[PDB]
Amino acid sequence: SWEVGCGAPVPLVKCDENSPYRTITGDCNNRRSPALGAANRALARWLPAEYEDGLALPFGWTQRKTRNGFRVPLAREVSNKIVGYLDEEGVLDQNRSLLFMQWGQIVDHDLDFAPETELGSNEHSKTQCEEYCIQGDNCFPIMFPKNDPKLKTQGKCMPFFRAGFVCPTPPYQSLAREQINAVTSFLDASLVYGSEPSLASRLRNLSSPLGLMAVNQEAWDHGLAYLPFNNKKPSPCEFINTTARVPCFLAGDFRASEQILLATAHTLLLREHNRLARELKKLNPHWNGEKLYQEARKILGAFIQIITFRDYLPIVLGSEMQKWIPPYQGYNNSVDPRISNVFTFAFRFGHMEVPSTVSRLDENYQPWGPEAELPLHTLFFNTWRIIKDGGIDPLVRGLLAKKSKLMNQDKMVTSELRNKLFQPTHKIHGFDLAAINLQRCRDHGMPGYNSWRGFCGLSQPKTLKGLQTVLKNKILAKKLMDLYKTPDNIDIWIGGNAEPMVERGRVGPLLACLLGRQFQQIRDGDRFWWENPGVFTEKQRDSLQKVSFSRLICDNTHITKVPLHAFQANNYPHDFVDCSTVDKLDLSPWASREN
Ligand code: HEM
Ligand SMILES: *[C@@H]1O[C@H](CO)[C@@H](O)[C@H](O)[C@H]1NC(C)=O
Ligand SMILES: *[C@@H]1O[C@H](CO)[C@@H](O)[C@H](O)[C@H]1NC(C)=O
Ligand SMILES: *[C@@H]1O[C@H](CO)[C@@H](O)[C@H](O)[C@H]1NC(C)=O
Ligand SMILES: *[C@@H]1O[C@H](CO)[C@@H](O)[C@H](O)[C@H]1NC(C)=O
Ligand SMILES: [Ca+2]
Ligand SMILES: [K+]
Ligand code: NA
Ligand SMILES: [Zn+2]
Repeated sequence: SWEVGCGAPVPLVKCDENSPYRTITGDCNNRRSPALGAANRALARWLPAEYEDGLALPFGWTQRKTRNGFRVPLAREVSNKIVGYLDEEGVLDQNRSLLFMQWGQIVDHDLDFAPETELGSNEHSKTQCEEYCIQGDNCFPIMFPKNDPKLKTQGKCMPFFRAGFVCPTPPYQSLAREQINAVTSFLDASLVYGSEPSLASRLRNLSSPLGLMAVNQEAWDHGLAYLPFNNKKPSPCEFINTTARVPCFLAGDFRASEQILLATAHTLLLREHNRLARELKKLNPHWNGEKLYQEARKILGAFIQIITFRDYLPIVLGSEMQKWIPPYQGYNNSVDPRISNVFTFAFRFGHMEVPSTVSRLDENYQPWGPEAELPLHTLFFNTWRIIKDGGIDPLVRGLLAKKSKLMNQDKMVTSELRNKLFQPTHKIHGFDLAAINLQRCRDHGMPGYNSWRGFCGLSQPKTLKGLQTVLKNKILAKKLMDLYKTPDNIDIWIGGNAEPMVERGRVGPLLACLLGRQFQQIRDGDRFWWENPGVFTEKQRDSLQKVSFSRLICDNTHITKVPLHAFQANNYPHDFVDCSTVDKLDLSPWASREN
């Protein structure tokens, strides 16, 4: 009995099936299978779930149960031994801007979101978790190892809740636990517009028939727009500075205010849509609000698609790009468009690219005022620094002129993320992304490094010397063997990220294959892919080939000087050019006449 008969929490629609627009939910994209790619279903399983007890208990849950005859090291112990470092000197990517980093997280937020088990919407179960570090039900807390400096400062654990899983009420049969993807698997600017119909509506401007997105009515950035405020309380964005009392933004994606450079990007995108909608009203003043909304949403979609595949992926994948994503050959409805559970871990390589500080720059790209450079940790759930301290332009110049942190085998994830992450529920700049990422791998039934190495047709090291040969790093392989005893057991997040980077890319071989395959499928199985004939006209497509991120900024800021290639490393003024020399989106080909 093969079962496609579980996935409770979803909106149940009938498919127009001849509409020229994507659904919000991702439904109806695959006609033969309407729900493939849709939000609020299981992640795809590229390999079966590996659970302590075959069903649902993560490896590391039962302090007695081995993985392959070895105990699994504490998540915080792996973090401490291997992923931490002290010296931020020489850590920075010499040929990737902070924009490289920042686009990573935007693409990721469009593709996949695996929400923490709610249950508690005001709860004593969050008390039993945080204050009493009691493992049970959805509380799967990250216990501090011995010697841990947080032992003395915070308590015995970081609280951690398990990911949401399909059928909060299964089908009563007997299957492994499968995590939900709450966003649309397609690259469709869901993170701007929503993946759930009702939010997608609340985001829109329905007071006018101009198909705009809703903008803030209390604050402006020198005429340009801010996102509406998430008026839901209590606000983690109010909590980090109760004097300021500036809430988090409301976006197509829950996570839009997690950090100020993410909030900025979400601001840029919403602006381009209102701009797209406005230019489309001039050309076609007879178009209704819906047509306007959908036609811009359709362009904004292709924009993300173009930038991801043309500018970003080749510089992540390097020499492996062509091997995994050859020249497109048209919509293949036999291709699974769904994001894999393993992918949602493969893409977290972005965490080794976030640096320790963010900078605001003046119009000369010099330090904007006295507090120009800030530690990253001050900027989680920080909306007040935009709204009450310079707008988004000073942060955007930082995106162009500053660099991403390079992944380093000795310097993996900066202390701003490893020791001082803020979480929206909790009250302390005191959490560990690296430790969470590893707790999450086990939460989600991830098979091990050698499983995935094997899945990618790569050699699977079993000994010290083997692993030393794969990582080209005697010490790093040693620390791993001492923690995990067998490469077999190495959790996939540290596994893949521990590999040295392929020629001309910023991930190693196993990551390049996991990411390469996924992006290949997000393209080929997308009936609304921009290069898919009939989706756009041949001319609209000639038009779209000319978009850049440089332009998006030029049209949606008061920034005048930008680089051509916004993703490589750019120094001012040598690498900057006036906006007037940057190609525009010619919207002439979207003019629709009844004569
Ligand atoms: C704060 C955080 C960031 C920067 C300051 C940051 C950055 C990235 C980049 C650059 C990514 C990709 C290139 C990326 C991907 C994914 N992240 Fe991550 N990220 C920050 C904070 C978080 C937090 C918090 C989480 C949740 C961790 C948890 O398990 O609860 C997080 C996750 C992810 C993620 C998984 C998405 C999913 O499908 O659930 C990425 C693919 N990031 N981040
Ligand atoms: C930076 O990388 C880009 C990627 O396209 C490449 O073309 C450029 O030559 C590189 N510049 C360097 C290493 O300075
Ligand atoms: C909606 O559009 C109108 C007309 O363009 C504008 O004046 C108004 O402020 C908008 N409302 C919101 C909440 O964006
Ligand atoms: C809070 O915001 C005010 C201005 O609103 C600022 O002067 C002060 O430094 C901020 N406090 C913190 C804790 O960041
Ligand atoms: C489409 O995908 C299927 C299933 O993976 C594959 O076997 C087939 O060759 C593809 N068809 C074409 C014409 O590319
Ligand atoms: Ca999406
Ligand atoms: K998987
Ligand atoms: Na995220
Ligand atoms: Zn201005």
